[PDB]
Amino acid sequence: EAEAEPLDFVVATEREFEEVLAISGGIYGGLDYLPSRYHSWLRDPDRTVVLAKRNGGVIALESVNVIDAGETVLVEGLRVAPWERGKGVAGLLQRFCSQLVKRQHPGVKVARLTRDDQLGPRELKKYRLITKQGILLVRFNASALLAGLGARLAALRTSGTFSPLPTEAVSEAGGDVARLLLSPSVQRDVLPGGTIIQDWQPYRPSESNLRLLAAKGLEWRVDSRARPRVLTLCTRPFPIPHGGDGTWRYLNIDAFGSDGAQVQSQLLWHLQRQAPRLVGLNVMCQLFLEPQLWSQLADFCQVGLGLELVKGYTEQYLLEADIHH
Ligand SMILES: N[C@@H](Cc1c[nH]c[nH+]1)C(=O)O
Ligand SMILES: [Cl-]
Repeated sequence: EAEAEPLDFVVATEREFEEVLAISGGIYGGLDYLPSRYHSWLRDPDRTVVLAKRNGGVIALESVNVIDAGETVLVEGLRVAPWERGKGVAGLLQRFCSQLVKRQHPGVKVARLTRDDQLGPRELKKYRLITKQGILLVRFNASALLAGLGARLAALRTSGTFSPLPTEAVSEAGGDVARLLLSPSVQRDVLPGGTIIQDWQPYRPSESNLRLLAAKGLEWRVDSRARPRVLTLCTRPFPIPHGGDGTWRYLNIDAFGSDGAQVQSQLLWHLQRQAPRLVGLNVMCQLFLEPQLWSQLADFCQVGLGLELVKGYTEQYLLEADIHH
């Protein structure tokens, strides 16, 4: 039997927040950002959050955000209510949103997205792979980490097993971020596929996008400002639904470059910076890094820092498709 009422595509408002939550159960195994981010999305000037409704009720959501100085649309948050899946809803929503973008933003040349599910024949046919990072997901209690870290490092030092390497400060206000990310050799030799990936969101390394990043409260670290080889980027932690008790936060660290020892030392630096703010809370900490460094960093986290690995190796794919007419 056909559905009694047709699909309607509308721009999201704060009124649908509770309805959007109701369709989002179980997404990303509890690491879903949208509960914490929905209200900020509605304020973003280049973003349109589209809801698919049937008979007045929300059944799907997609966000399109124009970035890269008008040349790219980033697709985020695609979701269909569990009870509406497998019927083509996501496909219809994607088509409405692509038509909307082409209508309102003729300058947009490509669509981009990130994902971590295995790529099948279909994906490789429709999308170009710009780059990929390995994904390392660990969990810890922030207070327990802080209470034990001193003794942990001290034993690692006296054992001759690990000592933190020197790292260098990166100030956005001071202009360090721009000097690094606008350097063509950093873009070629450090950034994955020449791209900034920040909490799953890809940006071409441009002054326009640096203004967007500057507003997010990010923390950066580098091995050497004069001779950059490893650059790391920590996104401010935010609440996630995991566990259902409100105590969990998601801490995203993107690591760019090939020197595993510096990824280790910079990871430690970010943990020492961020964990004091997370006292009393539980942390899903997800590190994105060059794939050939994953095993080194997984051992460092589990053996070195006593952190608990949440899942095995997976990959973050940055995918791109041309816009067509
Ligand atoms: N395309 C996904 C990327 C992602 C974030 N977290 C997990 N996956 C989204 O925007 O929701
Ligand atoms: Cl994967």
